[PDB]
Amino acid sequence: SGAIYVGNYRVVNRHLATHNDWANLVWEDSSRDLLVSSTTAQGCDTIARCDCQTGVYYCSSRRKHYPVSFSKPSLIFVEASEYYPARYQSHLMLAVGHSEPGDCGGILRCQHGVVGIVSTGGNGLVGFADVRDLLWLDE
Ligand SMILES: NC(=O)[C@H]1CCCN(C(=O)C(F)(F)c2cccc(F)c2Br)C1
Ligand SMILES: [Zn+2]
Repeated sequence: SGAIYVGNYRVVNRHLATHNDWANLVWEDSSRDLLVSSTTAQGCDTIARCDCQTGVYYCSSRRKHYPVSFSKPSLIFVEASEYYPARYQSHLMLAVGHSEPGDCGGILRCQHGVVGIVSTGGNGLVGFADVRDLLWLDE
C-alpha cells in the first residue's frame, strides 16, 4: 500500500484503487498501472521534474529505505496476475532490489522529489511506475 498526495490529487496503483478513488476519478491508465483521484484536503509532496537514474525507495516488507540505480522509463513485459493479463506495462523503471507483493505504493525519490511508486517486482528486481512526465499534477 501507499500513495502520493500532491495538491488536490492522490496517485495510487490502479489495481489497488478504492471505490472512493473511482467515484472521484481524474485520470487512469491500465498500461501504466496508475489512477489519479481528487481530494478535498491539500497535499504537499513535491514531484521531481528530472532524468535522475539513482534514488531511494521505501520497502514495507523490510521496514527500510534502500538506495537504487534504476533504468529509464520504458515498455516492459509483466506476467499475468489476478488484476491484469500478460502485457507490456509502459513508463516502467527497473532496479536490483528487494520487493514482494504488498510493497506496491512505496515511494521512490531522488534529491528533486517524488519519482514514482513500486508497481512490479520479483527475482531480486523491483519495478517503479514513473510519474515525472505528468506535469498537470503541479498545475
Ligand atoms: N503492475 C502489475 O501489473 C502488478 C500487479 C500485481 C501483481 N504484480 C506483481 O509484480 C507481484 F505482485 F506479483 C509482485 C511479485 C513479486 C514482487 C513484487 F514486488 C511484486 Br509487486 C504485477
Ligand atoms: Zn531527480
